[PDB]
Amino acid sequence: SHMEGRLVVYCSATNAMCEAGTKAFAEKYNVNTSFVRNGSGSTLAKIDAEKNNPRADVWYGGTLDPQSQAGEMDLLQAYQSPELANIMEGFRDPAKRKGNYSSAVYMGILGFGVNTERLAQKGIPIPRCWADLTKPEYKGEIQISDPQSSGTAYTALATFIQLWDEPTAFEYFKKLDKNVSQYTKSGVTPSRNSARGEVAIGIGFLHDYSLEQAKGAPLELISPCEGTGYELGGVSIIKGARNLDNAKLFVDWVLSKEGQEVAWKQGDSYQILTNTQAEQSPNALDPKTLKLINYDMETYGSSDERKRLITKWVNEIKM
Ligand SMILES: O=P(O)(O)OC[C@H]1O[C@H](O)[C@H](O)[C@@H](O)[C@@H]1O
Repeated sequence: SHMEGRLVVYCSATNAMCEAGTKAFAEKYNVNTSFVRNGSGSTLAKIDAEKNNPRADVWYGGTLDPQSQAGEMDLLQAYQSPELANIMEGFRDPAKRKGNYSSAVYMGILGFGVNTERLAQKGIPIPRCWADLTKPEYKGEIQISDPQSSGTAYTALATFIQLWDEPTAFEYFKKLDKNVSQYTKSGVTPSRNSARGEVAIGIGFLHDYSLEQAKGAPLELISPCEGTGYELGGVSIIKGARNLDNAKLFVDWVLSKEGQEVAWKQGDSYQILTNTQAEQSPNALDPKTLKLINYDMETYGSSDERKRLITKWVNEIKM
C-alpha cells in the first residue's frame, strides 16, 4: 500500500533511458514514479502551457537549451544539489540563468550515422564532412529533426553557426533541405530509420547510432571533418512542482555516480557522464579525441536567440 510519495517526470531522453532511470529511482526510494517522453522543444511548450497548474515535477534529459530558455522564462525553480561538487568543472551551472534552475547530467556528441549497406548497394560514397551532405548523391537519403520540437535539431543549427557563422549556416541548411527526405519531430528518429535502411544518413547524437550499431544495424558513426558540437542533457525542477522533495531527491540522484551509470548500464544510452566519479560507458565517445567547438550554452539557451533562430529556420528553410 503506502509508498514515499509521488514523482511525475517529463522526460526528453530516449524511452529506454527514461524507463531505466525512473525505475531505478523508484525502486531505491520507494517513490511512485511516472514519466512521459517528449521532444525537448515539445516539452518546453507543454510546461509553458501548464504553468498555472503544473502537471509534472521534474524535466529529465533532452538538450539543455530548451531548459535554459525555461529557466529564463520563470518556468523552473532553482535547486543547487550537493551533488554538484562532483560534476565536472565547466558543467556545474551551464545555463543562461545561473543558480541551477537546470543542471547537466550528460554530454552527447552531434554527428551523423551512415548505413553503409544502403550506400554500398546504391553505389554512393560514404560522406565524412557536413558539407558532403549537400551533394547530389545524397538527395532523399537524409533524415534530420525539426528544431520547433526537437532539442537535437536546435543543437545542430547552433553548431553550424558556431562552426561557421549565421549566414553560412542558413545557406548550408537551404542546400541540405533539398536532400532531406523527412523532418522528424524528435531527435532520435533519424537513427531508427537510417538503422533500418529507409534512408542512408541520419543526423543526430552519435550515442543513439552506437546503440543501433550494437543491435546489429550496418551503421557507421561519423564525427564530421569540419568539427562538431554537443548537447548537455539537462535536469530541471518545474516551478510549482507538487512533489517538491522527491523532485530534489531525483535531481540529487541523477547528478550522482549511481544515477548516471544507470543510463548506459540499464538504459542502453551511451552519453558521456558529467559526474567525475562515474564509470564511463566503454561505448561512449571520448570528447578529447574529437574536433569539438566550445558550445555557448548561455547564448543559444537564451530565449531571444531560441525564438529568433527557430523562427528564421521555419521561415527560410522549412517554409
Ligand atoms: O531531440 P529531442 O527529441 O529533443 O531529444 C534529445 C535527446 O534525444 C536522443 O535520443 C538522445 O539519446 C539524448 O541524448 C538527447 O538528449
